[PDB]
Amino acid sequence: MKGYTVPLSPRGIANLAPAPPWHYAGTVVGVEFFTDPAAAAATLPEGLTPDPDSAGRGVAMFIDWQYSSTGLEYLDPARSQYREFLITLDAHCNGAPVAWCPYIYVDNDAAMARGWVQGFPKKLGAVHQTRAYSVGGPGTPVLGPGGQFGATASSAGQRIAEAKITLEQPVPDPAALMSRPVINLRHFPRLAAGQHDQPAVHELVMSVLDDTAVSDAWVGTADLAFLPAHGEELADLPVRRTGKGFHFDLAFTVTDLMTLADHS
Amino acid sequence: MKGYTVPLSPRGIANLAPAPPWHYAGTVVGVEFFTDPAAAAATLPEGLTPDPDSAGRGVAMFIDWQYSSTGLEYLDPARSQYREFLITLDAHCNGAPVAWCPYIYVDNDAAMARGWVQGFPKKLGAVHQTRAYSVGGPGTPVLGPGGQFGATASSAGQRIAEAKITLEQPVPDPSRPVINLRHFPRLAAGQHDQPAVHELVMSVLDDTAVSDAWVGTADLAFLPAHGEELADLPVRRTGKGFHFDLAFTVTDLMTLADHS
Amino acid sequence: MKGYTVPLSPRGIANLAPAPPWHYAGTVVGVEFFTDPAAAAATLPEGLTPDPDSAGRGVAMFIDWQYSSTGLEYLDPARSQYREFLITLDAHCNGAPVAWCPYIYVDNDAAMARGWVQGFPKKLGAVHQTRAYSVGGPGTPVLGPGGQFGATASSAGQRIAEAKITLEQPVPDPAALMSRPVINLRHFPRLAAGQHDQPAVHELVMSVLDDTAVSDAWVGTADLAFLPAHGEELADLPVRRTGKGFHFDLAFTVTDLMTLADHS
Amino acid sequence: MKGYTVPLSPRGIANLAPAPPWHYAGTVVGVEFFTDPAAAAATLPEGLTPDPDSAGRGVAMFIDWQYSSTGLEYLDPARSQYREFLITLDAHCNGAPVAWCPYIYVDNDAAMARGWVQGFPKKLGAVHQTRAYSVGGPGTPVLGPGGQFGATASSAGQRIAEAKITLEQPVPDPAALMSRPVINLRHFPRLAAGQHDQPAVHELVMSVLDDTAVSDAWVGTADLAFLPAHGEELADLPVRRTGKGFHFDLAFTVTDLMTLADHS
Ligand SMILES: *[C@H](/C=C/C=C/c1ccc([N+](=O)[O-])cc1)C(=O)O
Ligand SMILES: *[C@H](/C=C/C=C/c1ccc([N+](=O)[O-])cc1)C(=O)O
Ligand SMILES: *[C@H](/C=C/C=C/c1ccc([N+](=O)[O-])cc1)C(=O)O
Ligand SMILES: *[C@H](/C=C/C=C/c1ccc([N+](=O)[O-])cc1)C(=O)O
Ligand SMILES: [K+]
Ligand SMILES: [K+]
Ligand SMILES: [K+]
Ligand SMILES: [K+]
Repeated sequence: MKGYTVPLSPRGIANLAPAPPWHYAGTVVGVEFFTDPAAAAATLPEGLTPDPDSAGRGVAMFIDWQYSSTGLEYLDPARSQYREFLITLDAHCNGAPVAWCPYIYVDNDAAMARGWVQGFPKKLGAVHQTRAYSVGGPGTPVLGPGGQFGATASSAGQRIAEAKITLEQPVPDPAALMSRPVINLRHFPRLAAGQHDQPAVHELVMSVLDDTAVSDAWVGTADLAFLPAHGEELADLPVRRTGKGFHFDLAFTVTDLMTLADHS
Repeated sequence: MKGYTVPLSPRGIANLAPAPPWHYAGTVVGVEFFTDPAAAAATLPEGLTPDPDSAGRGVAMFIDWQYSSTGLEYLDPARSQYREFLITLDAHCNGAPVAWCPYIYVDNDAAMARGWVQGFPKKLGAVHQTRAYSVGGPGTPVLGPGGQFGATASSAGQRIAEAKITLEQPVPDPSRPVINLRHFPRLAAGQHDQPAVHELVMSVLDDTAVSDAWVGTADLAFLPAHGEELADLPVRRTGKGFHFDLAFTVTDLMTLADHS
Repeated sequence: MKGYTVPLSPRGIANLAPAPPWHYAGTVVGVEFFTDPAAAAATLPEGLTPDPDSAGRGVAMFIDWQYSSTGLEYLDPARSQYREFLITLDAHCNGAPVAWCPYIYVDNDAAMARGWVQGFPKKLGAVHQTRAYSVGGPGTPVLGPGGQFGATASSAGQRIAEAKITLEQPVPDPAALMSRPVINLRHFPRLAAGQHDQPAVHELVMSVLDDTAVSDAWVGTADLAFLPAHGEELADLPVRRTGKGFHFDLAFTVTDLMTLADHS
Repeated sequence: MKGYTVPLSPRGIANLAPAPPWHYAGTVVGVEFFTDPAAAAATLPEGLTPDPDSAGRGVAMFIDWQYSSTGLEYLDPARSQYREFLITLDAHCNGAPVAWCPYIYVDNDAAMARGWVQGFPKKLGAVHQTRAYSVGGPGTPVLGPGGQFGATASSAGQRIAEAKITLEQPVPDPAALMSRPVINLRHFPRLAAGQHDQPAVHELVMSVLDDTAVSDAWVGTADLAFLPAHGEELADLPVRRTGKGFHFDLAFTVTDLMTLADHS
């Protein structure tokens, strides 16, 4: 049998995701927000410490992704396109600023599988963001000063996040938006009786992104709210204040992943 | 009892679609195709006749739409964004070349309702098209020569159309009006064959704009499916593939013939 | 061209719904509720009167439907099965008790089309109800005393209703559950400039059901809440108090519809 | 951090699936089928061998599931109800008859996660089956002689299986329907460079079902077809002949899993 993820199969096609490289091109609506430092700290895994300078700061990102591998998979958009909502929280790893990801939602099963392999704790959700069309007109915002963009995320039919940004000026240092590495947790439990508290995989990891590119980056103001929902804990990170709003394209390739600590 | 479409309500908010103006901005992946003239003619309503020059020609379009009205509704993409697959067939209306729309599919209930009001016979479906990102890289095609775009449409979990285009040249000067049929039946016993609304209409588009248009080669197939008839217009050969942005506003509709 | 609803076609197959008869078999989770009489009155169309005895009373129903016509269409569950959430409000039509339906949600486009033809103002939604399995065990409630059933409805990814019932005893008079006729409003607007306020169809109608049958009818206690949501007005009929909860099978055939008053 | 599957969280609620017990109640439309012995053998993992008596035989199952755990989770059908399509293939393990599961599809993210933990190689799909209603009438088949039931499965908008059964008589020995234990493969790859062919988890497992129960079991005739689809390999198991069709309720609890061989 062949394949990278399940299902393994005779021809290695049925698997949810093939082996890397995984290529990504996306458009991001992002919102800087600030929650209670203690609430953010409660989500951190062992190995990460509160950020001494910006504890409580986080970033909420709504992304329209397009994925591809080595065979022009982006020509099959029914499988390759997906929409994603995640938050990261400022933290430190041994004195270095990092971005811990506690929650993330996608509308695609292949994306969910790729995320689990990376340690992104992906669940299914419905994610939407306003789109900018270059033809212009009253059906689209301008990708420039004054342009307004909305974004929402739902899980199991429940709205969990709603955001709006208003662009003001270009980002001076676009590459700096990706300065903090994302930290994740690869986790796969055991089902054998007596071992439900002894996961087979449980390791802190740092996301490794090849050939990262950011373009058409804009910054402005933002409004954001997290909403309580049954079976979710996002709203346990209350939005006390919103920072800047961001809009940019993002691209990278995934071929690697750094294990920081293997907790068995 | 305020509102434009149902549900009517005390505040006029719950309705699937409010009154026009309806604004649209979209990106189109399309394929010119040719089917059997007799098959195309079989779909034509009363009032339309076969095209004496291009009978059998049609256009398949996959569109990523964004809608808005008078209140920045595009800030609510969960309701305002939708994806659409339709075909048009060359025909004549009183000697004038037109484009008849027999089938169209969308993934949004508000778009379905707006379409019914326009005479677009919209059903629900799953529609996807490759997207071009300006950042570039291996996760996206590049708009321009050699850029490849795929598109698909499904209905009730059944794939009904698959397409791919390869762009070759830009179009410097970016023509048939779309003809639709407003149709709303009666349920009163004895009147199931006497629709309350049954009228040929011409789509009216305000402030139409097309940008960044490209043409190239194309592959297209319609697939047989239960409860669908699209594949009864088999693709005997393809013409040009094309890619462009499209914008217009809807405020009006032209009644051509009332068959009720 | 052939067909009943659009699209009309050479074979009359592609249409969203064929001509009647339309057959229905369903399982209902229902909740009697009481809202503000003035709020219920605000939703009533011209021609209906507030109920002089039970103004403000309504019924919320979550239904798992199976539809069929003359050709065993229920063998195609991808098209024929759908789930439905609606409310009715007590009202009077010329001194006779009736049930006005202001809002209804389904997860199926064919059902939406059939609804519009009937005057049910259907929109898309996600509807779910707990199901009872004869095999029993910890994965199912019992269809009998003590059985608990939950139900929810969402629209555009927003939760608009959450309900729970606990069964106590059989319904004393099952047939009486369908005593109030449902009143609807067939409505189809015009798009020609200058006529956006002059609908082509605008007529009050009474639902006509053939061969109505109820079975396995139970009654008990109930909890219900409507939730505010963007683009919805259901929560403007707040649940001030809940009445009885109901669980029953329902079946009927649709071949007819009674026009009460034509207004445009 | 609390939780069984990802996401781990402060309160242990956001996780896709909590720790077992997992309770299941479902209604199965099943079809016995026969494919090419060599095609079935091509899907078998190491440790399984062709069945010396019935190589090529399989069972296609369409199931309407309801899940619960220790807190009446079936009162939240938006999360707890899901629909499932799978096939099993007759095989042998060390001379014992077993049922290997190469492919399986569900319409719920929690179900997909639970399956991965069990070694069920679940992907997202759309699955439907005709339902029998006690009220009867033209909208439902009879759960008895002559009752006809349809079932379908799609993946990424592509139909991959269509089936129909006609019931004839009760199953003589209902408990015998679950005689072959199911064999699965727990599999979780590595993303670290150089280790994309060295999965972290890769083990043959046998499904352990507690308190298995079958009821309302019927048998009859069947028709079945697998359809080719991009990104799938189900149709590489062509249906040369269909055997009997089955309709029954099924219930069990999952608390355990038996590791047969660790191939990591
Ligand atoms: C699943 C998700 C891939 C991860 C996407 C992602 C989001 C945000 C950052 N970031 O650094 O802000 C990085 C990666 C998949 O389908 O791979
Ligand atoms: C429903 C759809 C209305 C607009 C669709 C459309 C498609 C193609 C052309 N065309 O000129 O080729 C024009 C209009 C809605 O949501 O309004
Ligand atoms: C659309 C809806 C059909 C109507 C269902 C219905 C609900 C409730 C009652 N009632 O008397 O309480 C009657 C009928 C369709 O798909 O037809
Ligand atoms: C995922 C799936 C659970 C497994 C279901 C299943 C199907 C068939 C048999 N069988 O023995 O034929 C056993 C179990 C989940 O959501 O757990
Ligand atoms: K604009
Ligand atoms: K490229
Ligand atoms: K029970
Ligand atoms: K029957």
